[PDB]
Amino acid sequence: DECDGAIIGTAVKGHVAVHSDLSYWIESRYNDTWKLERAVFGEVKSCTWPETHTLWGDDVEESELIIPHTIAGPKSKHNRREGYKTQNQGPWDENGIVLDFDYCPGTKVTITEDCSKRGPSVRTTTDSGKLITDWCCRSCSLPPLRFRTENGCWYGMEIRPVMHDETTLVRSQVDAFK
Amino acid sequence: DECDGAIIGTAVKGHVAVHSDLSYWIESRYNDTWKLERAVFGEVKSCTWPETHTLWGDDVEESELIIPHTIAGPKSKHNRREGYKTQNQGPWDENGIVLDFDYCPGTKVTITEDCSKRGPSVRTTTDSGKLITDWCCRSCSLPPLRFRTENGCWYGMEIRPVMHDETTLVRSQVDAFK
Repeated sequence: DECDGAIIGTAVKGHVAVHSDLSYWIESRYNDTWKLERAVFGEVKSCTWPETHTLWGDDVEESELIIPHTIAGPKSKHNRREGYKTQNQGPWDENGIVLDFDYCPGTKVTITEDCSKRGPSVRTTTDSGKLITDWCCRSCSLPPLRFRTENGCWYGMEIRPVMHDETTLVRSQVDAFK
Repeated sequence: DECDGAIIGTAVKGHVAVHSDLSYWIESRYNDTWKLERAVFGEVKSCTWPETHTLWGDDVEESELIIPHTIAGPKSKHNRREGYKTQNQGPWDENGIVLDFDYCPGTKVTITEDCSKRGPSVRTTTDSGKLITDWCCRSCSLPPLRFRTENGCWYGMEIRPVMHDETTLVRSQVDAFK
């Protein structure tokens, strides 16, 4: 069950590339390497993005694909960022999501092996609304992988909160690999 | 110069409607009335949304159209919210914008005629990064018209900041009617 290809536009012109359809707009850009810049989502859908409308699809590790292939993430090397594996436990259950690489307001991220492994995405505001200001990751690149939803700012799976008192965490309840 | 219609999908099914193309996803919804809910933008473009792909286009005041018609805002009564006129001075010069109706984090809006008229959109963080916490509007509906861009949270033209000390304001430098 491929996503319908009649309604897909994919283009690269020099050093910007877009994979787009009626709900997704996925931009990658070349600085020194090619990398995923930002992605905008009307609504998340479960289908497979057709190879006919996929740039740079030779020899693709699906684990490297930031937007999971099960939710119409293109099976493209444009869909990558150094230091991040597929974000299957992002906050995908929301609507109107933006994915980019930038700090959540008020937060700070440190690259250090004194950090827990990948988990579900965590929102930057506690269950009662307090800001979690410090974050870490084992080997993720900066600036950090960011999701914005209507209700909050969330980090990629790699990036874990740093807490020193008892805190309730809001975490993505969904998995794109079910 | 109409936007290309080959690449447009517009549908309404019961009480949800979407106007969509390769960069825009515009959702309206019926609760008691029909109103614009949210809109997601890969990139802003200057063209006219064709009537062939426009619901509820009989007898339309272009001043009521939240997304200006000059930037491919559909000329549709779905593209409306009570208490708001067209947002021609929104922060349209950014990329990956989301428009919805919700409070900017940490802010509060009061409906009162002790308030200045419509102006350019104002970001909620001052030029040096301080949060402007209080806002007002003459006759706008709540929850308030919100833009989110990469860099900040912005309010609709109707909604003005409330300040009691000297402050530098970041304001949209663009006009969709040039």
